[PDB]
Amino acid sequence: SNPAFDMKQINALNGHYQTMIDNGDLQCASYMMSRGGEVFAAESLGEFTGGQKEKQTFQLDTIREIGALTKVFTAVAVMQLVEKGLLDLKMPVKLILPAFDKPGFGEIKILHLLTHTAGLSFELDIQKAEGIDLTNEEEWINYLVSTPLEYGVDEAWNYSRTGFVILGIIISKVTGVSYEQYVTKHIIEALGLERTYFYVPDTLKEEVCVISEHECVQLEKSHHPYFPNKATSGLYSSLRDIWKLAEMFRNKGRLKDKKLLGRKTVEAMLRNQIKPGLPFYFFGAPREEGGFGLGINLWPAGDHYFMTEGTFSHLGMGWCGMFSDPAEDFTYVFFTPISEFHPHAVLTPLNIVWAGIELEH
Ligand SMILES: CC(=O)NCCSC(=O)CCC(=O)O
Repeated sequence: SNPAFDMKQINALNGHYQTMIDNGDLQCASYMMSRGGEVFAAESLGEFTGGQKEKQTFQLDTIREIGALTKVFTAVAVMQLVEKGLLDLKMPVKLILPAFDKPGFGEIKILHLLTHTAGLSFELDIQKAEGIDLTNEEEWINYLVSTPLEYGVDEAWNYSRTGFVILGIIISKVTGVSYEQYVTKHIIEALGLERTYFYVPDTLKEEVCVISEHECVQLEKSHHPYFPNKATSGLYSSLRDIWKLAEMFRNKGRLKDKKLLGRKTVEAMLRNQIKPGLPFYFFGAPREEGGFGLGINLWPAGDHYFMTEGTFSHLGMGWCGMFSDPAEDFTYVFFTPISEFHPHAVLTPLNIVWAGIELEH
């Protein structure tokens, strides 16, 4: 075995996905895994439909929205601006966005937004914004700072989509271009992603995986339905492109001749940035404590999980995910389109994949 992987776990992995597709849980599924930067196993299963067209075959290069995985693109963009000297992680947000110059918001720093410790709630409610344009940058900011904060800074890890929308606004301010234009040129094109778009062109729109009508409606829209940018969600991508992003991190910023970050910067992003003893919250409910870097998740890893300590990851509704084990030079990315979450459908295959890892040779 050149990649040193027990290929019977591939059969167990395919059968696990194929069982849920035959039971009606999943419509389709796809994955891709690599050892030492070389993909040795990749499969696509099932069919998809948005409820109108007939069923199309799910493919390995099928484009699909990655949801919260867009946050990793935003994190790279922020850390690039730090490498250039235009941003600092300890910068108070009120320095760039003077609307934050008020009690509570005045102590929110860029480090707090990257690590979900800025005290912001999960999201802004849109029913109270009647009369104001939620997708306007100037309007959305004033409505945010007119809403009370959940906690003060450094009080708890609270996953917030609002936090990364602000980062996309800060990126737009210090660069002179929009967040979408910056990420497209300095990340998407600089890394060589061939099937990654903030907005899918018309000629490729028929090859986008959609499992609901509201996914097809959003497919033809030119802006996020209620955010001034797409820094928290809204990126369409493929398995190979998500695999390239994970491999860029495992190689500490390089993908052969493509360089996105410095070696020392990625080492900072993969370090635990949360104060000890802080409580964790995801969607109001408590969560199990875990490491978290500069926009990168260091949990789950170790403990009862098979993933080695130091494995970094990030999930996204869809569902989707990328998992990279630096100790094993191993990477696993997957697409599991489903309208909600279920760990048996999303996180159980992690036990199957890592149980096949043999000693690298
Ligand atoms: C940090 C953690 O535990 N889960 C984050 C991935 S869940 C997701 O997709 C949130 C919805 C979104 O912002 O698109």
